[PDB]
Amino acid sequence: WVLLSTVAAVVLGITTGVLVREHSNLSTLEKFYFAFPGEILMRMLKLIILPLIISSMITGVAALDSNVSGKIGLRAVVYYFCTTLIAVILGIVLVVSIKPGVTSTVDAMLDLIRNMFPENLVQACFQQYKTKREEEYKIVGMYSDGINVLGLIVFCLVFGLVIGKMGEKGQILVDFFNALSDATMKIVQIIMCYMPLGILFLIAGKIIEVEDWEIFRKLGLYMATVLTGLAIHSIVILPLIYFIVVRKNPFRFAMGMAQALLTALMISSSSATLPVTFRCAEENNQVDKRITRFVLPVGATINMDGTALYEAVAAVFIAQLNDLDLGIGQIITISITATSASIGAAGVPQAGLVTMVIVLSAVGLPAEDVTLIIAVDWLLDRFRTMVNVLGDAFGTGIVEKLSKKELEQMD
Amino acid sequence: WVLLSTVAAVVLGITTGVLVREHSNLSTLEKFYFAFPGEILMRMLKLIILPLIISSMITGVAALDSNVSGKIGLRAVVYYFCTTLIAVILGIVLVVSIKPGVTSTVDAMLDLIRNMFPENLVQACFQQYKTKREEEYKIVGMYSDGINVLGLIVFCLVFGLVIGKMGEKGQILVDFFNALSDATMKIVQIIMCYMPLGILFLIAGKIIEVEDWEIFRKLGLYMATVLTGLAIHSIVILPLIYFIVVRKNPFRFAMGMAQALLTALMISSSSATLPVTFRCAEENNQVDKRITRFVLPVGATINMDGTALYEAVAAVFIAQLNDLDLGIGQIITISITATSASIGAAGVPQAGLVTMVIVLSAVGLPAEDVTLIIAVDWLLDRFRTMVNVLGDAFGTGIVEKLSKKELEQMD
Amino acid sequence: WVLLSTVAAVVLGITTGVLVREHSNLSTLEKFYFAFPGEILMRMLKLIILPLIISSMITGVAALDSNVSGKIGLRAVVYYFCTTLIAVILGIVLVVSIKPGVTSTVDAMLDLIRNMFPENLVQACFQQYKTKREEEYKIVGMYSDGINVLGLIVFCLVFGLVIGKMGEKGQILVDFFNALSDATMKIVQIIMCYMPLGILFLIAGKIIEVEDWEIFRKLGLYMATVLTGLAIHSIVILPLIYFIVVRKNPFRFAMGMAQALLTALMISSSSATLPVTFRCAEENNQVDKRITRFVLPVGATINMDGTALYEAVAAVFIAQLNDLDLGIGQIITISITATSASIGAAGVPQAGLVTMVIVLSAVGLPAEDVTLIIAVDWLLDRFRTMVNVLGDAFGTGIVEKLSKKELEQMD
Repeated sequence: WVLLSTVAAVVLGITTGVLVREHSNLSTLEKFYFAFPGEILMRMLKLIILPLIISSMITGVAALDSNVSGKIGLRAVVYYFCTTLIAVILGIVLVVSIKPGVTSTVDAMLDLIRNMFPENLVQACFQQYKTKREEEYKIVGMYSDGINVLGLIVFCLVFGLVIGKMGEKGQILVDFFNALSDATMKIVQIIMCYMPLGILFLIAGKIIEVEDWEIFRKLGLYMATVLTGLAIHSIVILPLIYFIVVRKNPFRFAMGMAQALLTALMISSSSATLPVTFRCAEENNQVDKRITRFVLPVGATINMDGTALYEAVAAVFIAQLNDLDLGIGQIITISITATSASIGAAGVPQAGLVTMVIVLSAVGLPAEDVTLIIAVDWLLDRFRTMVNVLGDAFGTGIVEKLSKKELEQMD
Repeated sequence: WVLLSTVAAVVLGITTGVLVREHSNLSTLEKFYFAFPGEILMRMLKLIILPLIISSMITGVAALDSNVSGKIGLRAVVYYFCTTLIAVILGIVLVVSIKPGVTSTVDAMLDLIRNMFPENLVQACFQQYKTKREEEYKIVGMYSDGINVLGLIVFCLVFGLVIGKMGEKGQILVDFFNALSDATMKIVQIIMCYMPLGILFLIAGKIIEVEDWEIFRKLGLYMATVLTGLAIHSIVILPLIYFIVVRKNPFRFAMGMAQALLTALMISSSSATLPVTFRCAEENNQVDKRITRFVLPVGATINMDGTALYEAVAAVFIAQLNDLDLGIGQIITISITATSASIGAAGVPQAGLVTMVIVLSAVGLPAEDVTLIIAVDWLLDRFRTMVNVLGDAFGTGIVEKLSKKELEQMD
Repeated sequence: WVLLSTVAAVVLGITTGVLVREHSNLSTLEKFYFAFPGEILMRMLKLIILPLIISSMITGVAALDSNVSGKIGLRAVVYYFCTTLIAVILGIVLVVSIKPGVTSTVDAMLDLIRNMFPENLVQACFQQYKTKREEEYKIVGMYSDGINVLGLIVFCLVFGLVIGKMGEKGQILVDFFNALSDATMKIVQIIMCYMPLGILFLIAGKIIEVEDWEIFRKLGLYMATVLTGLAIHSIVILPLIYFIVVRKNPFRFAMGMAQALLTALMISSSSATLPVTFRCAEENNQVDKRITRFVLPVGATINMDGTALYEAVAAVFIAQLNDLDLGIGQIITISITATSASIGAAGVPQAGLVTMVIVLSAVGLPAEDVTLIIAVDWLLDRFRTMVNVLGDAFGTGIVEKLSKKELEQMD
């Protein structure tokens, strides 16, 4: 339904945007009031990212302290983090080399570490430390505005780790933030019911302001960057990581998953294709049932390889749409926030847009340009879910070869 | 006791204010140090409105999710909201037409909706978005200071609704905020024990600074606006709402409540007159015992019709005392905050002053002028409680006629 | 271990600081990057003082509501507060008269009370009210930056008192903040494992910038102020307070504790010397076993007389190192924050440095000068623990004479 009511928001936002621009004449003021229902959506999204980051980081890290089954549980979590970090790095490199959207460096890397450890937890919810080399030179910090996403991710990772080790003493803190993450995931679902009304007026506000045909050549080159990144990650990278640790011809392993990949296109949900990819791994690729019963359940909500690469591409595409280049201190902030968005969205396909707003707010990019991401998101969301279950599929074969001593011992 | 120790604070603040002004000569500096124990009270009141709004909204809305008994529970809650909204609108119209205290408009209505959905939850506790049309014109927001009461009311209404539907999963969040609202209601009682000392020095600071006899003609016209509003609401409005839905001569229904209205004057508590207005509805007006056992218990702490009208009049009277006119974007902010002050004070007659500070802080009005409200509050508090139980009395007759099919089915 | 790895941080910070200054030449920029691992430690310390103050005040005050055993429980708590307030006053007077580190007043005392009751709880976490007499004069407040430690101590004392009286209703709030104080005490232990790396680069940053031999004459006069204060408090004050209430020759009582004082030097922990000072009070000074089983357990984590005097001296020594004099409104802020640091560190010897940062942040002093406190802290920490157990030892003799009717009644 939500795909059908977002495609309807884009089509009726384009039809409104061309029957208003060609049949009327608005000033700079009426074009601001026309895009007002989308401005309300853009601050309903920013409203919810502060309890979403806090609750999902504390609960997701404290859940991983309880889900790790010794060495099989640790090798699957380690594998999910490297492939996500490789898909983000592949997404960063591809969008910087191609550059769709176009036409000191040591004080930016030290501002990265100063923002991971803020001087106050309450100011981290709305302010960021920025430093400035000036005057044989001095260095001055300012504490500019915008939510410090790195300071809240690092604190809630350390806080969520501590409560997991406390056990009985901290069970009221685990239970508090579990109910807090279930509550804000239901508010995110309320905002996503308003979202087709907001995307309609915010797409139509963009169609009024264009005079060129160059914004659509940039959106076509943005889709050809995500689809290039999803093709390099699924054919060149993820078969190679299989072949480094399992010398067993990774393309025969991928053809054995062919029934699970095609149903990842029709349903377009990585968690709703679980009972097909469970049997399609064991009946065909002869993987152990003990590894499959852990890797595929925790992997369908943690291993998001296609989503991480797409968010990395889309945030730098917005930062090239608005004429910036981000340096390097903002590129690492993309690469941490897009990687930690696996935990920061607690296994929900609804939160694909709001994790986009977390990545854009971690740098300071305009969140109103996310409608150009949403207007072509329905085309690419099918192919992200195919890569999200392929990294889960290749994880059952990789963790099994690494844990061959745990399968002669568990019997 | 608390009425006797507030009337003593006003009389000993007037006696101090005329033995200091006529027998001494203070500068602008000693008149500021003289009103210092009242300045401490004015920031002890503002200190507590942030955990009071948050905890009472989350618990009051999550309680209404559990108290609604199908259609009888929904018709009583719907009736309590319309009469409160009518008494506020009647209070706004009367204080604007009479004007006691005297002698763009589209960017103010859109600032109302921008403040209902703030961009950050932590900045909503101390900052408000204001917009500015400038330059063929542009529009700039600024995020000025002062607590965003609408953003916290709307979020905690949506948050309190979500936890009520979660049930077992969110029971730790219901239990957390229940204990948080019981804790801050005990801190409000501690501040109200300091309040006679603070009102003494803050009344006496006003008596020093007057040179006219015009501030008392404005306070007399303020009491003649509340008492006019309580007379129109109890004779013209609330009998008419009975006659629209129950064609049964509403003044005979009101004479049947005459024993409950007179004991609402002596005790001056709408919750402490319950066991008299229970029997006086059934023994006289022949109302069903099944409707009375729900409408009157939840109505004595929710249906506050005389309090809502009085707060609406008093906040615009302060906004006419200090020379303003509020436009229309601040008048709707009165009409939401005074209406939601039924839930925002969890059934306590102590919190009549602090809900006044919530309404004055929702706009940005000076909270130090609440002593002119307090100095005549003991005269009018008797008549507010009579209207607060008359809307409860008329609610048993209205909900019974609307729910005639639920009384042939429940047997 | 932690003493051995901090003495190693000071020695290797002095050896680095003299092989860099004499063998190289840095600009103003490379001297800032050299002290960068210590700058990260200085904002990891400030990060944790906000959940440490809040959780330890709410839990420590709500624990004292449950630990008081009538009159024996009240006399021990009252005795712990006066001796701590006397040792702070003795520390303030000695550092002002000697002045190691060298070479309106009514608007500062009213700013003290305005900051105890802030206008907002969220702004109290990062802002402080300061007032300004200007223009026959007016008075203007500004709300400058820096965390309001007095507003959070006073609120969490009133909040922690209310939850203790609520009992069953507020048991979820006691259980929430107990787990929150156990969680942030484990994060403080993580920061103290980074602390030898941070102190190394922050000591070495000071050795580069000196050209004189005058900073070491000030550090020697700072140790001769703490050791003078610990000698006056343990020989002149605490024997006198014994002799006022117990006419039993206080030096014979102190010689009876000689086995407990010497093991307070070797172990250097006031809580780890409990099973020696239990028997050494009863076997020698013939104190009752009913008073000893309460006074010494709650006193080893509350009665910190040597720590309170040392923090009072060290904060004014930093405020004389950086050329200030603090007036009197900042001296009372030292005397409240150093006194309440008994509750604000929940019985942990790790938190001696972070309570130093709380006292320096309560005024607004530079926290980077705490390395001169740390570099000589290992010399003085042995003698603070001897005074911390001597006030506990003298407390068993004082509370017993005050409670002679409770020991003829309890049998």
